[PDB]
Amino acid sequence: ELIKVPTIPHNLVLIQSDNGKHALIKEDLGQWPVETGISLVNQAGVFAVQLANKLGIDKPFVLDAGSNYFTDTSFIDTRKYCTDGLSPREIQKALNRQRAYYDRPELTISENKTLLSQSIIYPDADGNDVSIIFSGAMSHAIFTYAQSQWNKNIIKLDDYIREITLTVPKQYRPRRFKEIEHTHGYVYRELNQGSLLPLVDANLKESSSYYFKKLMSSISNVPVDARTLQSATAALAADTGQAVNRAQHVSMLTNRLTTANAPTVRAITVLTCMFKQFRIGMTYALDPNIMDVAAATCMLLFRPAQSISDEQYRYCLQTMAVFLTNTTYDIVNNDTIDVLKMKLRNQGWPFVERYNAVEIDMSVEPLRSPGQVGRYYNPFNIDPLTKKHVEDRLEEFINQVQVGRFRNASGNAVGTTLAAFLRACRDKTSANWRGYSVLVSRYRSLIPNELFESLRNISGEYNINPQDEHSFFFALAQINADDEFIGAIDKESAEYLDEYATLARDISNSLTLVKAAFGPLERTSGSIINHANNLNKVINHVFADKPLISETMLKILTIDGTTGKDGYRNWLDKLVGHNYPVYVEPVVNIMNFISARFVADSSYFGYTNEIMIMPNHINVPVDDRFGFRDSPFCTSLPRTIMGNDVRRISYNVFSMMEDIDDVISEGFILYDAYFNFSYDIMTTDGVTRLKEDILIVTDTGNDIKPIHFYIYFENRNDKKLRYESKMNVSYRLYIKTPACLLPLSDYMRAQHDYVSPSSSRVYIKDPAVVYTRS
Amino acid sequence: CMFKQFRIGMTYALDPNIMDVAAATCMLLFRPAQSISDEQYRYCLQTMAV
Repeated sequence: ELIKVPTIPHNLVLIQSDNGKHALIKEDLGQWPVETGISLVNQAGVFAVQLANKLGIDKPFVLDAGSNYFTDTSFIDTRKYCTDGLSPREIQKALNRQRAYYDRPELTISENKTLLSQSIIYPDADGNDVSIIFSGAMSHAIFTYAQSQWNKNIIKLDDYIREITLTVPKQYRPRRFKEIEHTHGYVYRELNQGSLLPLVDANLKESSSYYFKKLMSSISNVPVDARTLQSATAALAADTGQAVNRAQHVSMLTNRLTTANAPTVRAITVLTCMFKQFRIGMTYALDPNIMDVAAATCMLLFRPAQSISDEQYRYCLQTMAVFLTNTTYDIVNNDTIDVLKMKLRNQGWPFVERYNAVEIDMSVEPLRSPGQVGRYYNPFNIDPLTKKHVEDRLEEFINQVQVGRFRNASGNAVGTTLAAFLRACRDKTSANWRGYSVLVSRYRSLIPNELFESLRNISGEYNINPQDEHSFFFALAQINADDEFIGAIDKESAEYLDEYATLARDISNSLTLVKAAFGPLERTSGSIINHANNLNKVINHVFADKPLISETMLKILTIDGTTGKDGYRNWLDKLVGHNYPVYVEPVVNIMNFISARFVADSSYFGYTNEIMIMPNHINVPVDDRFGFRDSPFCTSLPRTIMGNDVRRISYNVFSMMEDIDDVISEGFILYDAYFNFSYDIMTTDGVTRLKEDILIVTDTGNDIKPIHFYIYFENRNDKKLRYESKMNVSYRLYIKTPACLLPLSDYMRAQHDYVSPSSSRVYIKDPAVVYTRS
Repeated sequence: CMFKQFRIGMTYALDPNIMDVAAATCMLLFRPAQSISDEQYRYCLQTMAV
C-alpha cells in the first residue's frame, strides 16, 4: 500500500561554540563500519537497505507535505512559510550570536524577514506543491531519486483499466466507479510480467505433478446427474441376446460396469482436452477380452489424438489384433503400425485410425499471457460446427462391424456385441459434449499460455483402467453447473493469481541471487570445493528467520520427497549461468543508487581511503573555515610538503615493517585500506587529541588503533592551550575534510526543493473492474 | 420509460439454463428497443443460440 510520508526527512544539526564565533551545519547520517580485504560494493548493499529504512524510502510512498505551512501576520506577505527541514529561526539565533561576538549590530527587520522567508511552499502549474527547506545534500539526492522510481508505477485509473481490459470475460458484471475516482484516481500497480518458465523448465516433473493434482481436486467435484445403469443396460441386453443361463461376450462387458471411479476419469477427460500434450496410458490384461477391445476402441474414437502417443497407439492396435484376428503378442510384437492396420482392416475392423481434436479459441485473452490467444480441444472429437464426430462415416463403420465376423468363422456374437456397445457410446457423446466443453473452458482460464505448452505427463500417475475407460462412456452423465460450483471456481481463480504472482517473485529473486552469489565453474577441484562450500552458506542464510522463498514455491519442490532446503539447493544449481532476462525493479534501482553514493562519497558515512601521520614540528595546510584548534581536517592530503613528495605506504606493507621507528620521523600516508573514524566536536576550547594511541606495535605486526577525534574550537590568545598543544601532542593524524560539515556562513547551499503530488488525488486500493454475478 | 438515455442490461451464466433464455426473451419483448444497446442485443442473441 502507498504510504503518505508526512514530513521531509532532514539530518541537519547546527553546532555553535559558546562564544558564538564559529558555527557549522552537519549531516548526521550515522557511522557505518567498513572492512578491508572484502569487496566494498557487496558491503555497501547491506548498508544501503539500512539507510533506506532510516529515511523512509524502502516502501512505496508519496510525499504529503503540502499542509505543513503557516502564514505570517503581516498583511502584504501571503507566502506559505514551510515548517520542514532546519527551522530558519535556528539560523537567526546562530547568526545573531555570531554577530554578538564581533560587536556587530543584530540583524535588522528587513534582514530578519528575508532569512525567515527562505523556507516556503508554493504551488506548481501541474498542481503539485514544491517545498523549499534547509536539508542536506545526501538526504535530498536519495529522497528525490527514490521519489522518481516509485512514481514510475503510480498510474491513472483509466490508464490501468485500458491495459487490463482485454482479460475481462462476459459473464461478470461491470464495476461502477465514482466520478472522483475517474477524474482523480491513481493506482499503485506494477505491471511487469514474470515468466514461470525458469521453474517449469528446470523442474518439469514436480511442477507438472503439482498443477495436475491441484486441478484434479477441483474437477473431481463437478456435479452430475444420477441415472441408473439399468435403463442403458436394458437396451444392450435386448439388442444382443442375453440369457441368464448361457455365457456370452455381452455378459463380460456388463458384469464389469463400474461407476465408482467416475470422478477420476472425468477429471482425466478435462485434462486431456485442456493441455496441449497430456499423454494418457492404458494397460490391458495379459490375455485380452472383449473388455479391452471396447476399452481400446473407445479411447481411439473419443480421446484426442494429441493425447495418445505413438507407442500407446501401437499397443492399442496390437490388443485389437490379438483378440479379433487370434494371433499372439509375440507374432505382432515386431509388426509396425502399417502392418497392424492392414491386418485389422482386412479382417473387417475399420476402427484403426486416430482422429484429431479441433481447437476452440477462447473468448478472452488468457491470464498472464499479454497479447496472445488461447485454445482448448473440444471433447470427444466432436466438431462444433457440425455437432458431429470428426469421422463422417461412423454410422456406416458401425454397421460394417456388426455384419463382419471376428474370433470365429461363423456367428456374429463378437460383432453384434461391440456394435451395440459402440452405439450407446456414440449416442452418449453426441448429447453430453456441450456440457463438457463448457467445463473445459473454465479450467483453461486458470492457466497461462506458458503452462499450456510446457506441462507434460511424465510420472505416469494418471492412467485409466480398461474397466474405467469403457464404463465412463457407457454411463456418461451430464454436467449440472450449480451456483456453488461457480463460486468454487471463482475462489480458485483468485487463489491461482496469488500463486502465480508469488511464484514469479520467488523466481525473480532467485535469478538475482545466482548472479551475485556464484560465478562460472571450472574443472578444477578448487572450483568444485569452493562452489560447494559457498552454496551451503547461501542456502543456510536464506532459510534463517523469514525464508526468502515463499511457501507456495516450496510445495512444488517438496512434492518429490526432498526436505525443502535440498529442493531450493538443487534448483539454484541449474540456474547458474542463466540467460533469462530479469526486469530491474524500482527497489533494486534505489539500492544501487545508495550503494554507489556510499562508495563514491565516504566522508558522509564515517570512513576514508587514506590517512596521514606527521610529526608536530612539521606544518601542514589545514582547513580554517570551521575554526577548530589544530584541525585534523585537510582539503586534500598534500602531494608535496617542504618541496618533497609525501611517502605513501600500503597498510599491508606497513604492518610487516620492522623499522617503523625510522619512517615515522619523516611522516607518511597510509592508503590501501578503509579507515573508520569518528569525532565529537565540543563547543568549549581545549587541546585537540585522539582518544587512543595512533598505532600499536606487536611481534606479529603494527596496527592503527581506532580513531576518535576530540575537536575543540580555537581562541587565538590563550597561551596555556598554545603551549599544551605543541609540547604535549608529539604526533598528529590528518584526513580529508568530511563532506558532511558545512560552515554556517554558506548556509544557502543547504536550500533544497522537494515536490509533493496534488492533494486532489484519490487512491484505489482495489482496482478490480468487475463483480461476480452471484 | 421516463428518460431515453438510460439503458437496460443483464449478465447471464456461462452455461445458460431456462431462466436466462426466458429472461432474455422477456427483455427483448416488453422493454424499449431504444434502451437496449446493440452490444447487449448481441449478447441476448448469443444466450438464446447457446
